[PDB]
Amino acid sequence: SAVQQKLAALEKSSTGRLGVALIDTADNTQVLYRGDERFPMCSTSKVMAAAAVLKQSETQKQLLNQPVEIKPADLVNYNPIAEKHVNGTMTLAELSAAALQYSDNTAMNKLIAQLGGPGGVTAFARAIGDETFRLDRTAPTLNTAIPGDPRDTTTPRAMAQTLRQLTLGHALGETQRAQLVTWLKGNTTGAASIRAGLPTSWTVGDKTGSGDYGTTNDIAVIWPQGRAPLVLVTYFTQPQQNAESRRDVLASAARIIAEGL
Ligand SMILES: *C(=O)[C@@H](NC(=O)/C(=N\OC(C)(C)C(=O)O)c1csc(N)n1)[C@@H]1N=C(C(=O)O)C(=C)CS1
Repeated sequence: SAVQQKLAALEKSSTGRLGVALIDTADNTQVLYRGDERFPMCSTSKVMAAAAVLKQSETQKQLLNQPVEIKPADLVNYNPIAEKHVNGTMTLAELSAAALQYSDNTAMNKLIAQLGGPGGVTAFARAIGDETFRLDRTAPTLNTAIPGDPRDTTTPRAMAQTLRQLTLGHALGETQRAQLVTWLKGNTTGAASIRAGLPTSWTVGDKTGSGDYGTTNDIAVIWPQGRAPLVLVTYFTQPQQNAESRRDVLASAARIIAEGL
């Protein structure tokens, strides 16, 4: 397709490896670029952990209101919210919001721990039919993004399908699904990524990620005007370990999609 050709041109010009999956829910068509290759998720994996905790809350009724102690040993590399509550508590709802909306890595580790470790996050993915996602490490090391390493990876196609099931489909109960969508719409870290390639009148929920190798990721549910919602995954990684982040490349991928489909 013409969109695939433009994504290939974008990838070649940008000097990296680009993975894109678009689902258009108006007609369930899919546009993929390297859609079945594995990419490091980086912090985009926080969506799966938050969703798995919401799933737990369907049977543990007010689990989201439970206080969780934040201890010094919990702090990692980037903890903009949790660092204000060390030797205190945050609820699981507060940890989920911090993880999703600020990409707080300590908050993510509390979610992972609440699920029984990275294997528990992966088990949730399997339970909703995602056979591709794998979470193998906690924060911060899940973001190393070393080429050739299959840990903490998924494919664009699998992640787009899962994000659709979580936000638009039936993987979560109605209250939980609404809560996930509210959290994603409130993300603070995505203004330069997929959102920057879309008209400002469209509504977006997204979760970013970044890591070594200039890895720059974003996954989004988009509610345009005038048409049904879209699900878009954009993953990008580069050959040099200390390559600079390219959020603008993701914005350009989103613009190609939003103009071409
Ligand atoms: C999610 O992807 C998280 N990423 C990281 O913790 C790591 N790096 O983030 C960047 C911004 C690239 C950094 O230079 O520190 C990381 C862990 S281990 C390793 N070798 N790199 C958080 N989420 C993002 C995001 O893109 O949403 C951030 C900007 C903060 S960290």
